[PDB]
Amino acid sequence: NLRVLLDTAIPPSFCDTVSSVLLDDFNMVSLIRTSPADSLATIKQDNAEIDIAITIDEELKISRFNQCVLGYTKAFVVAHPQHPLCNASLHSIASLANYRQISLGSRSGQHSNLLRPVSDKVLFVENFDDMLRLVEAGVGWGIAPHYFVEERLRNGTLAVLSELYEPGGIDTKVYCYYNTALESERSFLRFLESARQRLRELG
Amino acid sequence: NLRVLLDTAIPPSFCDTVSSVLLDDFNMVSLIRTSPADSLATIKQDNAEIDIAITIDEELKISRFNQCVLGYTKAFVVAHPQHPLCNASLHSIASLANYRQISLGSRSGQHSNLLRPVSDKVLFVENFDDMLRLVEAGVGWGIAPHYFVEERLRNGTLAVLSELYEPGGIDTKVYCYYNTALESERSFLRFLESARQRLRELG
Ligand SMILES: CC(C)n1c(NC[C@H](O)COc2ccc(CC#N)cc2)nc2ccc(Cl)cc21
Ligand SMILES: CC(C)n1c(NC[C@H](O)COc2ccc(CC#N)cc2)nc2ccc(Cl)cc21
Repeated sequence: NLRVLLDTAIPPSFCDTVSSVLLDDFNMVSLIRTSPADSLATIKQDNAEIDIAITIDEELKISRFNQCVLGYTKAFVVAHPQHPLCNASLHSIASLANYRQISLGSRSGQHSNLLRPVSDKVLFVENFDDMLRLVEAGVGWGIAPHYFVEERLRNGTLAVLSELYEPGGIDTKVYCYYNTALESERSFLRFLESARQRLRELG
Repeated sequence: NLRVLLDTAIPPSFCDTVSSVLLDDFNMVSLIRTSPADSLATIKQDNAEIDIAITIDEELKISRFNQCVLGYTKAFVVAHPQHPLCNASLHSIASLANYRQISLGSRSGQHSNLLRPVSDKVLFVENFDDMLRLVEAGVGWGIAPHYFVEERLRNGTLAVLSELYEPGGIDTKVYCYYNTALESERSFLRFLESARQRLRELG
């Protein structure tokens, strides 16, 4: 009845904040997970009949969807503590373009400017687990959401490279792509107001 | 000796923070202002011999320049308090694409995805003063930096539309594009460390 896409980069804390708020107003609610790389490809399918996508991916205008900002999350670029680039010097960070990147693939094969790989040496996976497996074994480096990485960092098994590029981790906006229909529906503006307010309570 | 570009979107508070820090290490320092729309076009000119650009504009890789994040600033979309879109409803914000936008022009005529206009009805100017003139007279709407707008907002002469798109104003990263040469130069890493640290003191 109300279909909702949540990409894999959205912390599960955000996913309970949304579900909780939506259930106040809506009777039937469906929650679908996607790779960030497949999130916008999915809502562009009319048959998929998504009503709301919460995703990190951005495009300037999709046909029947408006865009707004729900909040902010932090990606880090990570590699094996004894990776070529372990020192994390600006030179190291410049060289990311030359060392093998572990990137999320996409059904369509295409990628947004925001999400495509920065490296020529690229090896695709389907999710951030497949990614962080290949990375603890040093096959490459990858960008992954904070919540996927916090453990393996204090567990010494992974190291951050991003800090000299963007201290505190790479800020990424969480977009809300909503069917135009839902503008001027108190139920949705209520979802938006609450979801946001409760993620300023998180942040 | 050290040429530094600062685009017009960089608050003048950031511009004193940078200059102060740079003077500790460097003897001869030149500060050049540019439209955000002309900032990257300028450093791509080899003859221009820029060593550092501080700008809101982003491209994935310029030839002899690396990129990093200095901090964050806030744009707002603004119009005449009695503009068609005064209510600032999601429908209003969706309609930005149809009402006349006052945008900054560029020498090259071309624009980055990040900075190009969202509207078909578009009227170019050269700076945010020319912009906010045309906007208080309701010829259109425009996105302008916080520091350009704070006065005319509490002076009732301008109204915000952005809030339902991005509460608190549209977060935009401030990029630092530095000549590859300056990586592994304590003087630059000192500038970076201090400039950043003193803009977390601002923020
Ligand atoms: C939104 C973005 C941050 N992102 C990506 N991938 C986009 C791109 O391939 C990332 O490449 C970069 C590599 C290095 C640097 C600078 C440094 N250090 C910048 C970009 N994958 C993501 C997964 C999760 C999240 Cl939250 C954001 C991701
Ligand atoms: C970096 C960006 C925010 N920006 C721009 N122009 C880019 C683009 O033309 C802005 O259009 C938008 C219009 C509406 C919305 C959603 C709402 N409400 C989003 C984008 N010009 C800028 C001037 C100063 C600064 Cl700091 C950022 C600017």
